[PDB]
Amino acid sequence: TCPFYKKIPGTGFTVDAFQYGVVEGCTAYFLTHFHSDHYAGLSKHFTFPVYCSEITGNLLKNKLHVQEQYIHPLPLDTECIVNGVKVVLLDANHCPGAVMILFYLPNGTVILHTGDFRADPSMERSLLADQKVHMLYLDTTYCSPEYTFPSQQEVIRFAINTAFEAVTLNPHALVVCGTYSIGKEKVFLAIADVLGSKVGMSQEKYKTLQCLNIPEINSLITTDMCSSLVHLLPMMQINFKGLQSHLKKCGGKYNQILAFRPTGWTHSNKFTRIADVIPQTKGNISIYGIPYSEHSSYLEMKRFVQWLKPQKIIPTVNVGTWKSRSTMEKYFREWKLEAGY
Ligand SMILES: c1cnc(Oc2ccc(-c3cc[nH]n3)cc2)nc1
Ligand code: NI
Repeated sequence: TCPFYKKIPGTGFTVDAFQYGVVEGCTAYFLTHFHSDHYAGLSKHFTFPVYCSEITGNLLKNKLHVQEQYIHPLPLDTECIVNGVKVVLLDANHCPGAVMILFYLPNGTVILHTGDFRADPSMERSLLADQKVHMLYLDTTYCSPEYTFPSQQEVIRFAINTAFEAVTLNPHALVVCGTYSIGKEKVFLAIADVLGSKVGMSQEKYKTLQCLNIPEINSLITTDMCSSLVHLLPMMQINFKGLQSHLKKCGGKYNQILAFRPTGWTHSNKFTRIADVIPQTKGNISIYGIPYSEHSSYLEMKRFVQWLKPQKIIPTVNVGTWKSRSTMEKYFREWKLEAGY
């Protein structure tokens, strides 16, 4: 049963709704981005029109084997008519290929669906500036004031400086970075760039990255692990046992591992500054948890919503408990009373 918050009223459209079988009345299925909770259910046997970005379409074709005849990529920042309704895709500042969707309903209502996003002041000078938005379907992942974290730029500065120091002190150190999905590519790319190395990875992860339209990508990644001193591993392997095991496989080329786990928020954020972050260490292995987020902080979310001034907000995350729903509704009312809309 497809829930109300995945349906767009007055249209034949759903958003991120592939796990409910054939949805009654749905003539077009939109996919905001290629993360598994959102694409859940898509396969080579899907036979309805899918609307998405070019990058999401590349991943659908090559990783999930969806047939080409059902993939409808749309350019960004461009008015398009889909099944009689004007739509626009906007960059969501999430992972590669992630979009927000503006729907211009036949009755004059305007709806923004953020998908997953990290709100930024630059969005205040997109096509959103042009008209009133009545309803907002909002990524509320971190909708509580305790959820603080630094800018992406500050976190990358820390990672580059940490890696460069360690490898200049010990040229036989290996750097490892954890991954379990697309997104957060800047972490491993920025480290490899400062060290003058390509990033080594599995054939499966290499395939995924080859779909993302990153400029000059062939100069930056490889499947030849032996040529590279920055390796990507599954997030599950970023622990002392898993890293010990990996070091054994490198044939005495290295004698130290420096590893990074890019999480989102962790309550380490409440006390500590990014500058003061320290690793967990056992022998010749050190692991840094770094707060690299691709979702809005509380303050970023609040600024975006107070600028947009929507008439109604529909959360799309943390919808399952009465406590979560009541907490979010209280913040939305605070924001409205403070700003006067
Ligand atoms: C050397 C090379 N590349 C980087 O970083 C990135 C470059 C491009 C993307 C990207 C994602 C979607 N479109 N472009 C992301 C990260 N850093 C150093
Ligand atoms: Ni996501």
